[PDB]
Amino acid sequence: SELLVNTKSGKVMGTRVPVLSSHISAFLGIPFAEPPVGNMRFRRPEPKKPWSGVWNASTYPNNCQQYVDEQFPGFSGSEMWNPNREMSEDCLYLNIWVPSPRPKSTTVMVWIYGGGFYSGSSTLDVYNGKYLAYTEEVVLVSLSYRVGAFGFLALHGSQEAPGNVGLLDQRMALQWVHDNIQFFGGDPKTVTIFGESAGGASVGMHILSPGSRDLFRRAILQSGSPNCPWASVSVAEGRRRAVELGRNLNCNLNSDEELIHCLREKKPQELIDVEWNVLPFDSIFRFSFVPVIDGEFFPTSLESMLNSGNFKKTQILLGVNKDEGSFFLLYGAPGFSKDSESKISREDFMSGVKLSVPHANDLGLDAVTLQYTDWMDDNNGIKNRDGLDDIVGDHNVICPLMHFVNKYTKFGNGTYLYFFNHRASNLVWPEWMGVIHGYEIEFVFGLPLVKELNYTAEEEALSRRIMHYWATFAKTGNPNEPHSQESKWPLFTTKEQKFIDLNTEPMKVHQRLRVQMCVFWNQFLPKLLNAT
Amino acid sequence: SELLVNTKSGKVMGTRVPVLSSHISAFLGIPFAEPPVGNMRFRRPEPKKPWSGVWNASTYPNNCQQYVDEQFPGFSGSEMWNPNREMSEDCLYLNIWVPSPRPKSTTVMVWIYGGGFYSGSSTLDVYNGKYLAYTEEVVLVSLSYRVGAFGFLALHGSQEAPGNVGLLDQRMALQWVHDNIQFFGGDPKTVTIFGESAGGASVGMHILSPGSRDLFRRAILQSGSPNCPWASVSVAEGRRRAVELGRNLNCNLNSDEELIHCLREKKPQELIDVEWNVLPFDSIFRFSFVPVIDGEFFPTSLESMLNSGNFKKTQILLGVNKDEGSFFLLYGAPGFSKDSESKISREDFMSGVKLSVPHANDLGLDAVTLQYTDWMDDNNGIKNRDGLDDIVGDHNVICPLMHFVNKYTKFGNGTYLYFFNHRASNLVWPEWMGVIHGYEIEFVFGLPLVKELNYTAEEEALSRRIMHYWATFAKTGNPNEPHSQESKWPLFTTKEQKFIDLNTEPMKVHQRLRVQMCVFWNQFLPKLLNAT
Ligand SMILES: *[C@@H]1O[C@H](CO)[C@@H](O)[C@H](O)[C@H]1NC(C)=O
Ligand SMILES: *[C@@H]1O[C@H](CO)[C@@H](O)[C@H](O)[C@H]1NC(C)=O
Ligand SMILES: [Xe]
Ligand SMILES: [Xe]
Ligand SMILES: [Xe]
Repeated sequence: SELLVNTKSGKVMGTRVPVLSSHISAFLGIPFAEPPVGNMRFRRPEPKKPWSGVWNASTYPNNCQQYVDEQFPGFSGSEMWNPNREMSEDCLYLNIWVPSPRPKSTTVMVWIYGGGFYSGSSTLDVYNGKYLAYTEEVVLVSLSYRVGAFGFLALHGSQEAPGNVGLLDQRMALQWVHDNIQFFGGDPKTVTIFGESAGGASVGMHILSPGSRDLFRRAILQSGSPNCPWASVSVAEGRRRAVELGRNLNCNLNSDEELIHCLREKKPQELIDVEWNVLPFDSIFRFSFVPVIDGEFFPTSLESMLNSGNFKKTQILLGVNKDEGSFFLLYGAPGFSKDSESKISREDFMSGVKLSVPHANDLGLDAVTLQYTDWMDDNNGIKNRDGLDDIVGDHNVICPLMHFVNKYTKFGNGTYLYFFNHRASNLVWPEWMGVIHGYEIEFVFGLPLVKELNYTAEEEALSRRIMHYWATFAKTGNPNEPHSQESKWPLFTTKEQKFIDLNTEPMKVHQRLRVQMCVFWNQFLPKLLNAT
Repeated sequence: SELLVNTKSGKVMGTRVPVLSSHISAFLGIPFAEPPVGNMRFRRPEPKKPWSGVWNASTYPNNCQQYVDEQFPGFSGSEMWNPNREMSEDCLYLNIWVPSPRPKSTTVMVWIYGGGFYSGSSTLDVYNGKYLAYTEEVVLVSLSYRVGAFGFLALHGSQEAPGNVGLLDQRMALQWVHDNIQFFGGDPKTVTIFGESAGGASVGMHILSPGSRDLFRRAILQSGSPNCPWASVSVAEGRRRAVELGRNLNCNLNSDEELIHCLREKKPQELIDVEWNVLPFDSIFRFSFVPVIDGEFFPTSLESMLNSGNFKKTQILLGVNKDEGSFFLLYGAPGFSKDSESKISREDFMSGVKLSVPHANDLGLDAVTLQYTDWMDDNNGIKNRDGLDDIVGDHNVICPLMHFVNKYTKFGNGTYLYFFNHRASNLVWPEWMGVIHGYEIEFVFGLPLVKELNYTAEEEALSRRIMHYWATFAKTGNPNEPHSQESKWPLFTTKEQKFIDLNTEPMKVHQRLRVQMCVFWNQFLPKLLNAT
């Protein structure tokens, strides 16, 4: 049986899933770790003990315990990101889509979900790997990992809650893939990790961590980078936040042991209920429990790692979307709402800047304000809206990624960069939000190939285009087909810094993505903030 | 006789001068002060003792002692600004052009030359008042004043060299005009002061100084403003420079008396020979001996005066040229020369920024560099040249003027603003220098009306246009003719901030001149420099 697979952990039995007038095999909810429940909460993950008999891998697993978005109840735009399974601390499972007939040894793609490290699920409809697996004949894996306090609570010095354990969950899943994917027909020598936002940051973190480097071949980073301002904190900030969590739940704080024992006796939802209260500033695009620069997963600071080339040297493909910031302004900044054009006043504007750069003094806020205001028309609600959108996206996603990319390419073996700026024809979010954080994913996973989804033909072709770039890069380290008539995605180099747009129009090549603003964010503002 | 005039100082006899196929009367070299020679060097001026008999006012007077530009010997472009008479400390004279027949009581215009307070002459060909006087039927006066150490050496506390005495020379000439111009047919109630660069700054200084305010009716400021960074220094910087001058000439420095007695025994040229050595920084557009904020001529700081409205409330007309900086880059910055396109390298660029903002720390230099670099093409020699040109002009002329204008208009009774961007057809300077500091003057004084000068017809019409605006504003406080078919120069207001271009094309109205860059220079950079 195609649906029966014997692994080093035990036998698994899958299920046949139809896809695009055909079928493939799916192995859903395979365990790669022991349930991190009870006294194991906050601990590093443990490998799953092998099992006798046959593991039923015919249904999706539980999702990890997480904050749930209720901002727009019943609205597909936001609920599509919410967990679609029962939530549980027993959530360390992975899913595999395998072409039929079973390959012998083909390209493997492993997806790491995003969600600001406070959320996410491997089981979402927009992450269904069957179209990709089927259309590009790759073995498609999606992993899971602990989020929020369960995954990133950090009390540096202790071994009960060391921090970064969510990252170690990813790593453990990458290890199981390395050791077992051959039985599903995958080539563990040709494994590509890919993820979006916190997932793309994660990908870059595995590139940096000496401990993950060997578990994969190449990497794809979508709208995220390891050095994003929201993706990590110091060991000292991590512990302040942990203690403050303890304070919100009336814990004994005399010591780490006391604190930790208190938090392990709380129900998951009690933790989640107070999670947002531990942020140090009134801010947007900032998350409570995130990776920590601990001197182990991350031996030194990221900048130090990037500058010295202390990282995996291989090929990467990566890029951003045109309106990365709009999601966060809608949810948190004044003046923005779902059902209006969200034309923004000067007052709201400057209040948005303060929220967007919570760590800056007044001079720096000023600097930001100056760079993004048109002083010939400073009261234009639309210009104000759009400038804040660029601020949030530039500072939190694009410019950190551009810095990663330039730093990386100096030592890497190949970089491919893109800019995704297609506004999908069937978007349910308002037009002012433009090309939103996360809305390239449905194209990467081939949803427009599905008729009832209502995409145009141009959109299906775009999807097919993007899938073949990703899968081809995964297989060979280059998104381009050598013997192809189609236009060439050029290599990003130090010198020329070329990139492509991704949309339904003919490929256009550009250079130095957002270089004017990223010099501000990556060089000037940090210098200002240190000198002041 | 039309050429004979009895004043309160004594009788004067003029001369008939031909102008544009006609003739007018000229009274040249009339004394308004005692020769500030000997023990009077550096002192406040003294009114000229009246004389018996008839003063021969048929020839131009001596020019004041000044640095002479030899950078391009024999080149008309620079020598046209050099003194064209014998230099002398006995130089406090004024010149008057009077329509024929002698008016009864008409509009009076008084010209104050520029030259960075280290130089200038009332007798230059580009300052010949006969065309203006003749074409607009105004009584045209040009004054003179001490420059360099002779006029602005400042040892605050002493009465031998108090500083600002060059300004007091201007004031004394304005007093004589007030008291005597009626005899030449002028209306001392309707006197307009006008000047360019240090002359325009001077004009604005007389608007501020409670002591000059009453001596004139309205003001015209060309390419200059009282608050320019180069136009004044503190009493403490003034004295440092004076002492350093003393140091360069081996003076006794035990006290002001010693220092001053030493400097009065030196020949003029010995002072001039070391003048440039006392600047505090390697800089461009910075002058050694300038007005001092002394708490008398200027009761408080200028900003304080402008903010509180402590100034003459009347009408003003003022404006700038498109390439104010090029002159100073040519003479002082690396990469620039007279006979090349002066395409500028990144190295030269950043060395130009340092020279242009000598008082900034590295963070501020950075800020400047960022605002004026195109980071998509940072090695473009032409973009680099042009950005440095804008830097020098923005920081030293336009943005200080825009700040003056906005501050002034809040309390004044009428503002008219312009932007002069005509490159004269017969310019002898290279094209990269564009529309240069000082090259609006020849249009204001009507030189294009003179056939042998080689201007086009469009240029003559432009000139005629500009003269009639200036003279009409002088007469009524508005450059526009009420009953006129021609298009209207709109009033500058706080709200709308409108201005006009001045060139051979049809009038176009704009708003908020260089507002993007002047917010940087007038608000952000000063805040940065104080916080750092
Ligand atoms: C990648 O590595 C191979 C083998 O070392 C090398 O020959 C090739 O030029 C490199 N490619 C890039 C883009 O650096
Ligand atoms: C100038 O002053 C007059 C008289 O006070 C006033 O009526 C007029 O409105 C003022 N003009 C401007 C432009 O303020
Ligand atoms: Xe994409
Ligand atoms: Xe800036
Ligand atoms: Xe002008």
